[PDB]
Amino acid sequence: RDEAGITGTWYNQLGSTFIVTAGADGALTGTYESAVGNAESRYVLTGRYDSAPATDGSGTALGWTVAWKNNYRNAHSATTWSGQYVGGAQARINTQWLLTFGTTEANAWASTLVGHDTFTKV
Amino acid sequence: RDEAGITGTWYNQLGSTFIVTAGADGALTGTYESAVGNAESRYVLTGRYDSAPATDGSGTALGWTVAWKNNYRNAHSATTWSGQYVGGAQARINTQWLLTFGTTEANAWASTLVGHDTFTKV
Amino acid sequence: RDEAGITGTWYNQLGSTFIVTAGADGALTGTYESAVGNAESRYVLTGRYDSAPATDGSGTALGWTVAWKNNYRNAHSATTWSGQYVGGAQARINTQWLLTFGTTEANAWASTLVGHDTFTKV
Amino acid sequence: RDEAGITGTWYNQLGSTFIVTAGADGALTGTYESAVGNAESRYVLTGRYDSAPATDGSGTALGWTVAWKNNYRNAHSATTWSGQYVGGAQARINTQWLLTFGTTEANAWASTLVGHDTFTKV
Repeated sequence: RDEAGITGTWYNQLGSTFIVTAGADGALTGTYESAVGNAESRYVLTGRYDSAPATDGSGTALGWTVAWKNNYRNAHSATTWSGQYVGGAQARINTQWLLTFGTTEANAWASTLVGHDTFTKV
Repeated sequence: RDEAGITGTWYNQLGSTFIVTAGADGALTGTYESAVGNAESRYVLTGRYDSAPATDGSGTALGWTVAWKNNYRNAHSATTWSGQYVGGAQARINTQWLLTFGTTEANAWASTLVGHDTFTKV
Repeated sequence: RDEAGITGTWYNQLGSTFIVTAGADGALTGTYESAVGNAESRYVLTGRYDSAPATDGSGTALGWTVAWKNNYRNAHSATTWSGQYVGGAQARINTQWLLTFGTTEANAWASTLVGHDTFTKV
Repeated sequence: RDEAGITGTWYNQLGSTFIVTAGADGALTGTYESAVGNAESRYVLTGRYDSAPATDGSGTALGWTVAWKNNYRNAHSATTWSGQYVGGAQARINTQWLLTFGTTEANAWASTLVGHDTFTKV
């Protein structure tokens, strides 16, 4: 239902770029490029979305993951975003995210950052 | 590096079952079956992991997503887990998760649950 | 240091109102009135802030809690906000929050909502 | 209702110590000593709890904050815990927490850690 609405290039408030294709079957595949952190260039992402969302004005739930390893750098971390796609003139993906770093067991208390990203098509 | 350690069947403290294959390239693919919530049977999951983790005793960062739609039910929601794989006699995936429900804009404040799951091989 | 900057009336993006006094000693006391949810009128809040923050342009860490019981209603829940005060012409408190509901042990997986609020003086 | 159950000394899985008094009116006051992180000795805490919880076996919602400044150290951070008290032979406070560090605006994306603590009386 939102396959066409989701597919494409999105940008967040940090200036990061998310390029995604939504599959008819609920798949999300693409690339992510972060404007911040221990990252450079594009990184693979994968995820899932609700391909048959409610028809009552609700958003479409979705999520995706990036492991922060590519040919340039390995940040020994992974971020997951969970959120919803809200269609309309000013389409948005509103997300919250969890960034986990690989740690030793003694530091595991301090292993996960939490934040929020809002993506637009502009 | 942890491709063999991750691949297989894992169980969390709720009695949910995660069946995953880790790809050499950082992919995670599989199925999830929740012991709780608006769910039945298996659901597709996808995700990513750090395929070249630090060699200093750190865990391996990873994450994955499930959209809660399959042939039996559609919960109009998606969960992402972010965490790390810790190998050894008692291997564990320690995760935190974010479950987003599709909502209207007025209810979007209340759209995301947060929790934590710990997965073992037993 | 930010005692005067914090003290006063703040409003978030939902239209909620936070009225706080910051003590020289790091205390926060006041009242919260939510524009949404199972709430009416004002509720007690308490919290803490860093009364000697870094002088390098960093924000001032702070947090506070509301238990959602007052003389009108009891929502059997509590929210904590964690964030930072950023002073300047357009002062802001940027927060993330965790709302826990009282649950049975079987439902405890689904006991905590996560979100984010941004408070301004206007 | 749980004023007597909450009041006292609690310990988490890291070996941290939380000493709290619960007031009839919903207040929590006390001290926290962390076994980990940029902390030493005791730090003031304050918080709130549901003083009239549901009678159907549900837990009692509660939260509290610590700003990580005392006479020994100032970590320019604050943690909030949100959770519930579950009474009975093996009483527990099950919490999730948000730790915010003071940051510059450029680093604010990376300002908040998320975790979970479970407190017992032993």
